[PDB]
Amino acid sequence: ILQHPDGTVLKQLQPPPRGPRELEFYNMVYAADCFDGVLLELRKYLPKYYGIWSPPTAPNDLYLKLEDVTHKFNKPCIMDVKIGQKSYDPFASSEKIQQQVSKYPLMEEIGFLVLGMRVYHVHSDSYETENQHYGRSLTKETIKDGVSRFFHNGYCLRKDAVAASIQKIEKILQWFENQKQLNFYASSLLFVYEGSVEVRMIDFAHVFPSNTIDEGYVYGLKHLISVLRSILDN
Ligand SMILES: Cc1cc(C)cc(-c2onc3ccc(C(=O)O)cc23)c1
Repeated sequence: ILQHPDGTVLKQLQPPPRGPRELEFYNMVYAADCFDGVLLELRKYLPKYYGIWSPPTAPNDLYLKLEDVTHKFNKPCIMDVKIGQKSYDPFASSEKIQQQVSKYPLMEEIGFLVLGMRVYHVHSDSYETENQHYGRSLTKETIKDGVSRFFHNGYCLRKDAVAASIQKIEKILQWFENQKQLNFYASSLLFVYEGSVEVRMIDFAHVFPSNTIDEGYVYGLKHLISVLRSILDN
């Protein structure tokens, strides 16, 4: 992810098949002549899409130009959460499945994994960051405190941002409860709040056509909402 002051990000396509699949996802959802009610509603929850982009002198080098969801914030607090029970897709080999489950074997039980967070601390005027090892170290005993950390600014728990996050996730959940045409593996929610609220879906290299409800995604969203709700009682 490269941030541009124009308020966009350039996301370099991942190696095939992942990068091309992400491109096709955006192209399908944002098809100008698309009138599919499901997909028009989905647009609300994605970064705005500005098309494929490559450097003037390098047509080989493919990027997606996307809305920078963090741009409108002064001190954005950012958390990336992978959603679902499975972070491998329906075409994964035994070996790849094992690779993916190995990365976080609690995915089936918890239904989400914190990929990272960056939290503005008011008292020190500084950011505290967690990397991928943080979320992969969380268990059923520790997930609630693990998520809470995102919303702690050094002096208070930001229950306002927690509640707003629940309200925004609930709309995404409603979208998922009302579509049976796409299943999403290894995709994420990006949470952003002002540390001095956004909740958007990102990372679409493993989105596949389906004829059923995305039950792993729904389980994950519901578990995540339940955790957030519990935090409101702290
Ligand atoms: C600073 C920062 C960190 C992090 C972790 C994410 C983003 C981010 O802001 N707008 C985005 C749109 C799409 C994607 C994406 O990955 O597709 C990422 C975005 C920005």
